Amino acid sequence: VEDWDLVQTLGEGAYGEVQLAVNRVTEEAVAVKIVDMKRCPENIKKEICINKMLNHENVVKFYGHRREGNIQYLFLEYCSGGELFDRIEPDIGMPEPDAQRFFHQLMAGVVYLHGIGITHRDIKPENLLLDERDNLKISDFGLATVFRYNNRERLLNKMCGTLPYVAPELLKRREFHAEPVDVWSCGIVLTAMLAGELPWDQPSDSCQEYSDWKEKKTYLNPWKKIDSAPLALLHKILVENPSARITIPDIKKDRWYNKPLK
Ligand SMILES: COc1cc(-c2ccc3c(-c4nc5ccccc5[nH]4)n[nH]c3c2)ccc1O
Repeated sequence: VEDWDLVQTLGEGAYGEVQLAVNRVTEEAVAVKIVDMKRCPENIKKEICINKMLNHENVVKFYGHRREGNIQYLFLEYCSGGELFDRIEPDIGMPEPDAQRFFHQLMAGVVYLHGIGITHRDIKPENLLLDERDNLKISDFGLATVFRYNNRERLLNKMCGTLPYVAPELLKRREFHAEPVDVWSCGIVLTAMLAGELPWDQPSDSCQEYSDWKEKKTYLNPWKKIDSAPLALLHKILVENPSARITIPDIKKDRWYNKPLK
């Protein structure tokens, strides 16, 4: 019951590759991430550490790890649904009720992380997975880190993530709060699900489409495909001042978030 077969590649990233593994006797399917420390022994130990803490229905499950010399194995829940990236149709997105359900489950997963004192740092559709029942789970904690410990919040100074998803403070400030950055990225993921495109390459004032958003020109692409209710929330998430920006408990009170659709 503990010997597996590497059936197929699933995601060939930088650190290595996620492979599908089927057990020979039970037929049990698991996802194994293969990280070679020779071809980083630091940011791999943090991923394992963080994973062992995590237990939640919107987070991809961690089963254990084997060491086999330098080949590190990450035994993780497999999601047969794939990446949410592949459910976004380019230039159109997806039906609004689907977007709302995936956004609820994303919020739930993120409240949980923010609750355990951890921040993901790289929320995007490629890091969001659907299982068999089409429920969304947050995957890839390779950039994740602790921002509260012993009930003391620590500010971040490392720049990381993916540029079209990254919050503007992360470019501007030397130090910043973790949670607002996560919130911002979820709001980009929403734009993605509802329009089928990203609003900008980065939120820098040297980016036209971002300047157009601060100027409230919601008469252009991205925003004119959205719809006034979900757009009203995006107005509260994609705020340049991290302190003014809506928090999660307040996203849960939002008109579109509580509108029946699905
Ligand atoms: C929860 O922590 C992690 C999860 C993953 C991870 C990445 C990908 C998958 C997959 C997966 N299922 C797929 C189906 C189709 C295409 C690609 C897929 N990747 N299932 N489970 C995963 C788990 C990787 C690193 C982590 O630190």
